[PDB]
Amino acid sequence: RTHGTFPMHQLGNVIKGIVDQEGVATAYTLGMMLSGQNYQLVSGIIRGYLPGQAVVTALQQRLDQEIDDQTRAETFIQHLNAVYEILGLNARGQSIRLE
Amino acid sequence: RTHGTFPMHQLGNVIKGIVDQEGVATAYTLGMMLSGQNYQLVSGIIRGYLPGQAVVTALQQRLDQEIDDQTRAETFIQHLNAVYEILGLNARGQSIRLE
Repeated sequence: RTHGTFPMHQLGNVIKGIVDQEGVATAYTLGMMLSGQNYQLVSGIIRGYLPGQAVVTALQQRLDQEIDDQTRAETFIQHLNAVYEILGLNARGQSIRLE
Repeated sequence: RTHGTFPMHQLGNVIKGIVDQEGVATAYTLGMMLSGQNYQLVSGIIRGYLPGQAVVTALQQRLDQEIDDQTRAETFIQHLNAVYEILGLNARGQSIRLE
């Protein structure tokens, strides 16, 4: 299951378009509102579109902490922004610092 | 012009899917981030997907006040939420009151 109302791809149309335009956390967010609270889908989709291994690591780190099963989702993007805090990304999934 | 990065319809795929799922102001918002700050496009697209004539009226009302040309866009969804304040809608483009 990927979509019912929003004309998503076979997985996450919203996600790609947004990762480039607004960044992963928005692509993530919109994947959440459009596809539903299907954390599995968004995390699977954006994980490949995540800035680098660090952003997914940080996000996974948040998931490792796992507040709950659904609460992962509830705070999934909050955790992605937390990611931005961890590694130094901005809202656009871009790095504001140089490594 | 409707889209370049995000696989939008011939006008606003994001917009329909979202109006049902998250509401016009989000559909509006996402149309703004994905399609660009093309207020013309989002206003034209969502106008048909706006809850009722009242929500579009209120939004148009905001546009009537027009802070600037681009600033309409800048605050377009803020104005849509303002719409929600005008007529009694919630964030989902739904009416929280009965007429």
